[PDB]
Amino acid sequence: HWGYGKHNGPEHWHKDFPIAKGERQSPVDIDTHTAKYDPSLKPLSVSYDQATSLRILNNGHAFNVEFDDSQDKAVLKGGPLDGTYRLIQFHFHWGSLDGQGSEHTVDKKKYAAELHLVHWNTKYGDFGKAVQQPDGLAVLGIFLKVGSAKPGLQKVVDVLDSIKTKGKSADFTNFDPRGLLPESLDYWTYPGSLTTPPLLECVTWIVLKEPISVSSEQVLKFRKLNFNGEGEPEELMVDNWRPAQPLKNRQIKASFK
Ligand SMILES: NS(=O)(=O)c1c(F)c(F)c(S(=O)(=O)CCO)c(N[C@H]2CCc3ccccc32)c1F
Ligand SMILES: [Zn+2]
Repeated sequence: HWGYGKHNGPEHWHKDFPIAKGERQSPVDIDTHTAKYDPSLKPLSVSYDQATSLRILNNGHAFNVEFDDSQDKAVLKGGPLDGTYRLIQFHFHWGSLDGQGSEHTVDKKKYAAELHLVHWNTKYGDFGKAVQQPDGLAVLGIFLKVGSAKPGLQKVVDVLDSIKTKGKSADFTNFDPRGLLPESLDYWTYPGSLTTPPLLECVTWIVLKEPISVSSEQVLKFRKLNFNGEGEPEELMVDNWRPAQPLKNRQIKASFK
């Protein structure tokens, strides 16, 4: 039932998914002054050179760029992590207006969008098993601001008209997710959850400090997507973000400053 509206948006999710009110929900506001610098946090190791993009899909909430996760080809490690985590997909959350769209906030600042690169811990063998574990996933979150175009994003932007509506897919090979990363890998980290139902508390969040820049034209193409399926009334895919949730008993750690 769930989605992003008055009637079925984030404030309703708890009725189907009670953990929505749990102890380690995401996203959160990142209070930069109160984040704890941890000298012992390692640099993040992002090894995406063998990544094998396969397909891009409109799942009716967002669009997902999928990877072959049947071998260690695109992996995240280091940082605050203790194992190796394989990239399964990325997606974005974005707004109706440039002034909103991110899930995490930084000193209450909203960004225009937020990229989630989703990885699962190889010690659990597959994504479905990993989501049942408290250290099953590592999600790398990257903020988007509007300004100069991100040229590594354009291949995603240009395919979107082929996946306008829920359930559409398109071959999407040879997409290189290194083109979506900012210069710095400095990050904040905390234990949290998936930000969409089922809201499972299985995620080590790693949120990069440095946003990427995308153009107004790029984010405008995200907003032409539709949450409905073909042959239904148009509902633009905008404002597909969950607001910040209570931090409760958590400390956000910083790799820097
Ligand atoms: N926004 S988020 O970063 O916290 C995030 C989620 F919120 C979320 F719910 C899921 S899910 O359980 O797999 C959805 C399956 O039904 C994923 N995981 C991925 C991998 C599989 C998949 C399929 C569809 C949509 C997202 C995901 C997720 F990355
Ligand atoms: Zn997400």
